[PDB]
Amino acid sequence: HHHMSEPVIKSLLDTDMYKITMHAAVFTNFPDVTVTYKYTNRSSQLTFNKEAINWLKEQFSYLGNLRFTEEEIEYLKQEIPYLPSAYIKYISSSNYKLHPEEQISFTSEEIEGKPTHYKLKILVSGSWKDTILYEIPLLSLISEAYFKFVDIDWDYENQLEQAEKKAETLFDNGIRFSEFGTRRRRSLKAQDLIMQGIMKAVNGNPDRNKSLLLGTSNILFAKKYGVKPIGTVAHEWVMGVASISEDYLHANKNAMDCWINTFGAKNAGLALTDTFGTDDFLKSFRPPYSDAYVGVRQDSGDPVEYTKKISHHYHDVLKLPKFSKIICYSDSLNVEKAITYSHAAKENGMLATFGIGTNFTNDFRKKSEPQVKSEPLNIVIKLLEVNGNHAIKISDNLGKNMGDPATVKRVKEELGYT
Ligand SMILES: [Cl-]
Repeated sequence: HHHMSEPVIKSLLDTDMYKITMHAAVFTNFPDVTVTYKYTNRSSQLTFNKEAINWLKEQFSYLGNLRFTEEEIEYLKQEIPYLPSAYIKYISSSNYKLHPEEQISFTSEEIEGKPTHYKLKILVSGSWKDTILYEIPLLSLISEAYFKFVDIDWDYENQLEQAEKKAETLFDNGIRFSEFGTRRRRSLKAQDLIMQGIMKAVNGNPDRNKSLLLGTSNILFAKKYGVKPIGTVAHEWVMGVASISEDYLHANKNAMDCWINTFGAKNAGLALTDTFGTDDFLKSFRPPYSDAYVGVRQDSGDPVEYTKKISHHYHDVLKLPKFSKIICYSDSLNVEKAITYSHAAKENGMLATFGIGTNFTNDFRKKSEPQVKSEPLNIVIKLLEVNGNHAIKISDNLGKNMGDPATVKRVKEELGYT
């Protein structure tokens, strides 16, 4: 007889802070809009078994049992005080919950020519306010499933020490960074152990190191370890804003307006510039917008080239003093890259911060072959459709786009790239 598994996702705060701020933004501005997200496994030679699938089915259902506790809501009000009152009331209500049975469509398919091996098919669809939170916990669960049931050639030895060493190097180089690895963690336990390592590093020289650790994107771990939760706007914000009525020409400005009108200009945070290409973004990035945002988040393309472009914009076009604004580098970082990019930022008169994700929470060697990498699962859950319209991303890697090709072509034309 089957015994029910212990739920892995024990809190609606076991997620990235950007999910909650998006949730507040979507609730506030677009409570009616409907969306679909889609899972994609970019590592398609990595496959699933029946055991993993059955555990996933169970774990997904448990998401429907979660509620924000009193202490959790208090934590949100304290650390994210600019969340609107009405949003807090909405998530505080006894009416609030996730409905995975209605929102998640999870099937699996035996792979042609690979019997006993399966690919996952996952669509998450419904009102945007009902669907926005699933991305992170679903990814966190799928990764955990894969390393629990499919690839077990690995263990936890030296995970804390490895994270500690990374953190110590970063701190010696005066690097201001946050942990950002929730979505691709090998397991909840893996992320907890790396949090332990980072804090062990901090507490070796807290007078110096406390101010270098910005915090973690994971609100639950921020709460647990007594550090700040860290978040920015995500791509899905301007993608949704554009797709609602397919006004791409004004989407960057409309998205900033809406963000600012929701949280307040002072709480605008870092701007994500590359969604429809950084050039389009820059056309509207002047006062008051460029004064409200405290900087920009770099998420694609060549980081050094990005840094030069942004520096010229701020210092030459906008006539701001050097070191007025931040670039946050967040695309597949490791310690050596963070150091290199910190140099480029300094050279170009920019303050630098870093979000370090998968390298923290999914850096494992094989147990069988300790010199060989145990590869992470390269999975995403991406916004696909909004009110029936295609959702797309251009990025700054200009021929590496996301979404319906015809739409991407049409948009590049409308925005003057082509
Ligand atoms: Cl898959």
